[PDB]
Amino acid sequence: MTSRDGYQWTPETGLTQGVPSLGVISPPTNIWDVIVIGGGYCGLTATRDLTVAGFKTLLLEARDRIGGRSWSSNIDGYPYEMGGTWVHWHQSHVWREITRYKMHNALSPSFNFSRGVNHFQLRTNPTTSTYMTHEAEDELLRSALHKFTNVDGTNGRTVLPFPHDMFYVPEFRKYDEMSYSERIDQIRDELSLNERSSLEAFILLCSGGTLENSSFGEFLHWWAMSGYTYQGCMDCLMSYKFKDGQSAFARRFWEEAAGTGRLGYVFGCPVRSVVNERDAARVTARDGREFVAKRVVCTIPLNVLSTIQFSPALSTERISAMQAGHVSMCTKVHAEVDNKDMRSWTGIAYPFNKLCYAIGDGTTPAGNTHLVCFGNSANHIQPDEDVRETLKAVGQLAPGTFGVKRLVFHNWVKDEFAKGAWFFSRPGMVSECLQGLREKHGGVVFANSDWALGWRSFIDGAIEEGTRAARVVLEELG
Amino acid sequence: MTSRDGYQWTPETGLTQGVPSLGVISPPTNIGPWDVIVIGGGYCGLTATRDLTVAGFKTLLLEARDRIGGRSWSSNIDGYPYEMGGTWVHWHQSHVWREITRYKMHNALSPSFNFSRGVNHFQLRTNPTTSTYMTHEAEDELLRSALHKFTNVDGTNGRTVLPFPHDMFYVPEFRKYDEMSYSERIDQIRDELSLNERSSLEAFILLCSGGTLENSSFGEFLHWWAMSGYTYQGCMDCLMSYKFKDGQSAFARRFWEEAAGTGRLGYVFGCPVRSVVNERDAARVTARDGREFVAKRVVCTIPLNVLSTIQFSPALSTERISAMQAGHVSMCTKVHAEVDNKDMRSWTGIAYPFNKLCYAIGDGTTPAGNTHLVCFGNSANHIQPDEDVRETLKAVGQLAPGTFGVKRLVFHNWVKDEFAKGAWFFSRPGMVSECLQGLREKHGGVVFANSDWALGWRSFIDGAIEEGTRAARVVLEELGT
Ligand SMILES: Cc1cc2nc3c(=O)[nH]c(=O)nc-3n(C[C@@H](O)[C@H](O)[C@H](O)COP(=O)(O)OP(=O)(O)OC[C@@H]3O[C@@H](n4cnc5c(N)ncnc54)[C@H](O)[C@H]3O)c2cc1C
Ligand SMILES: Cc1cc2nc3c(=O)[nH]c(=O)nc-3n(C[C@@H](O)[C@H](O)[C@H](O)COP(=O)(O)OP(=O)(O)OC[C@@H]3O[C@@H](n4cnc5c(N)ncnc54)[C@H](O)[C@H]3O)c2cc1C
Ligand code: PRO
Ligand code: PRO
Repeated sequence: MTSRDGYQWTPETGLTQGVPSLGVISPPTNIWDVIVIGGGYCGLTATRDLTVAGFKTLLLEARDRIGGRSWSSNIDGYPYEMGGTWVHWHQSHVWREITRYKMHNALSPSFNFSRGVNHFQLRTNPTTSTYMTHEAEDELLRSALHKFTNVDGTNGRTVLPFPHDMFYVPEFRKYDEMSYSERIDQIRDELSLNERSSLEAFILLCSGGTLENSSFGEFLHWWAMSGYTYQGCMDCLMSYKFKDGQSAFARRFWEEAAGTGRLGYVFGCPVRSVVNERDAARVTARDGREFVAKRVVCTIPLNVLSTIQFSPALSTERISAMQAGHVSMCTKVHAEVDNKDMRSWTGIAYPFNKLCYAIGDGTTPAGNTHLVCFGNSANHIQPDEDVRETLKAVGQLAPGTFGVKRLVFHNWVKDEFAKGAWFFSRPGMVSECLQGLREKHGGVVFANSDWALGWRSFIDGAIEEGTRAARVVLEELG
Repeated sequence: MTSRDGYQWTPETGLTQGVPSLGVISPPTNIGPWDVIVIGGGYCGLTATRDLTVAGFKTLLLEARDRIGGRSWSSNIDGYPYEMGGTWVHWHQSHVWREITRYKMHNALSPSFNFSRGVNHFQLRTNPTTSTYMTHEAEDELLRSALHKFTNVDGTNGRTVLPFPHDMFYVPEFRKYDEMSYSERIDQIRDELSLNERSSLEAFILLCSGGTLENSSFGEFLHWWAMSGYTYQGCMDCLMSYKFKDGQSAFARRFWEEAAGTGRLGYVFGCPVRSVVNERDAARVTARDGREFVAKRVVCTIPLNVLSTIQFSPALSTERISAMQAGHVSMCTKVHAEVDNKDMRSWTGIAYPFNKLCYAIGDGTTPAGNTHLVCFGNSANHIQPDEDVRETLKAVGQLAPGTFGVKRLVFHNWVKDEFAKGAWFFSRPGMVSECLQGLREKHGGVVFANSDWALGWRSFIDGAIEEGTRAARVVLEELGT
């Protein structure tokens, strides 16, 4: 089943739009106690919980598929992860689901240093490269991240001992209010070019933004969640993916909800408005269709919420967050390349390149190396706009070492139903707005990974929030 | 209300049996037909029961004790929760943290360690006559050093041989470590360890196993180590850092209240089971006093070390029988002491191998303003805390001789407890590789679920919840609707 989402390029086809996905639901409709808006992990979790608990639930989704900001496309026997990819057993909510759905043994490691070039390629200007062992890479990143995170003498353990409760130590607020650039400026004289370049590339990989617009405290939050170490981060952020792709995982939620007999759904159904009435809420599609339920779980992403009409009017904090928007404009490009030895390659090309961080991520059945490449707002490319330029950015990660057989990507920035990649905050945004983003709104429960407490911005945060939403609805409806 | 479980001692009152707990359920019964019977109201049974009742199943919970919680429960004594068994939790523990967050208790934790005032040192005792004192930074360094040597069997402290701890056979080299004892591993590195390194190492690993150096699986420790992030700090974070402000019984109550609130929960406490028999369309569960209960499926959460007391029909597999015969090795003695030294809030100690309590920390301050110490003993130098109060007081005092007097002791003897026969699961060499599949296996209409044979945080509160979640899933799949 082909989605409208996604792009693929090959020499023989050029650039084409729309790729297959297990996430595509057919037929698109099968038609209420609850309406759930959005079929990403947050909506899937809420819907699964609610239907299992006995509630008649209508899921309305703008796209032709489930998964939202995370979905996979199987092409020539290999799953390409268009958005959210990596998971770990230190991520409570996603791991709980993985184990309950018995997919704990269905993971693959992204890193494999068993053969090939077995090096990290650091490029700090367009004309040269520095190569080092993965051990040296580890040491370099450890050194730079130590200096970056050591605001309190314990790399964040003192100012942020309980990352689920950011104000537990009052002084954390000042780090939430700090930009990446402001922190770098404090340690600048203590960083070599190699340290600073790898550091900036890594922290911008995480934020998808710029040094000026990314919150230092939010990175400290990721760091803390991961165990306050570089290896903790690598383990949680980039180590383990589904063998069969994320869309296989999303299906499990879908199949369970569907099996209850209490699931109604409409795909290709973008909501334009949500109005609170007496004892119920009314949801209206762009095309005028109306749906009514006792409660609504709205999972529309933060960067998309300004397109919706709510009455009653949303709070001041909700509006300010929505209008400012989060900063992650990550470009994620998959390249299937003809260099077999690059399975064990990693690269940082910064700041001159429109893709700044990349890894060997797998081998396709055709025996080609799969590279996953990441770009941010500091030097941004829209991968769809000019494939020649996209290929150039890919190539410049390791000039003269490979030819590209395939590109696969989804443009999250230009996606009207995402308007950005995963949540990453501006300085001060989380401390100022998190409470407002999580607050009650009559018959509407606002739930999205964007404003979770723990693994905020992760698949895990989506599930945390969907679980909360279902709990709220169940308690309110008795 | 007062449980039959637990002990307390004060100079004024002497030793008394039975302590209060929010885990005590009154009235002890509210009673079919029954869709499911869940045997045991520990975290495994509570999770299964909550999931099942919420999913619409008429569920009967049968519990031997007068309380919920099983191997984890708290007693509030003069406003302080004493953790009788399972205590510590962390957000790197998937199943317990999921429950904590969903019940909105993520902000209801307290840190055990507080080094902001007081003696602020680690006291290492390797013989009865002297002590070595060091900073907690030096303590960290000592343990990091010793645990590095202990765990580095593969050059990466376990990451190569056990990359996926939920799948122990992923790498073939792991089985030989599961089959290795603590003593066999130490023998491979003995010449590389100072007395201080080996003493603190052996204390720490025996803290974890509750067993002996000879009967404790090295691979099982490597499993804990891996689950925790393959570092000493990961271990400390996951094993001993954060507890519930209001005690574990407050957490257990949340599961109870949700299950009860469905209107689909039947229950009987003080109802020990003697047999479970698979019949044609149902299973029959019979109590010690002869009462019979019938349901379509049974979730049996009776612990491994207690299973041999139960009569099953049909007979169990060789693997399940052999595990329940051999038994797990954790005979941990856990003793709380409310003490008169205020400065010991920031104290930690290891006294090894000469003391019957080996590992201890300052864990809190009671409302009365007294330091709370928690003390742990293993099977290499074991004490039954209820046998002789004076011997128990002696063991406590020898952790820091001449520094404090004891105002109160609080403990439960897990070893002699007929419904536990041991503390948390910890395996003999080769036991998990040989028996884990057997222990997890279907048995007609009976689902065997317990932390003792979980895949991830096996032996933890987390593992109990993992297993309870699996059990409800199996039942819902097999029964439908
Ligand atoms: C490129 C990229 C890489 C990532 N990498 C990782 C990773 O490695 N690991 C990880 O854990 N996470 C990763 N993330 C994070 C990510 O996957 C998300 O945070 C998570 O999936 C969000 O789930 P959600 O349900 O909360 O939101 P979404 O998934 O965005 O779901 C909500 C969505 O609501 C719908 N919607 C929007 N507007 C309307 C409307 N008007 N009407 C109806 N429906 C509407 C969307 O179409 C529907 O699917 C990544 C994300 C991206 C984009
Ligand atoms: C001293 C100690 C310290 C611990 N420390 C920690 C810790 O810090 N953190 C952590 O996560 N875990 C810790 N643990 C682990 C521990 O809490 C358990 O692994 C977990 O609680 C077990 O849950 P369970 O449900 O699987 O088993 P249990 O809790 O044992 O529950 C099963 C039980 O079934 C019942 N039963 C037994 N026989 C019968 C019968 N014949 N008929 C009816 N019912 C019967 C028991 O009474 C009932 O409660 C500790 C355990 C102990 C003892
Ligand atoms: O997949 C992505 O794009 C983000 C960035 C690195 C980890 N996850
Ligand atoms: O409470 C206990 O006894 C176990 C041993 C140390 C960590 N938790």
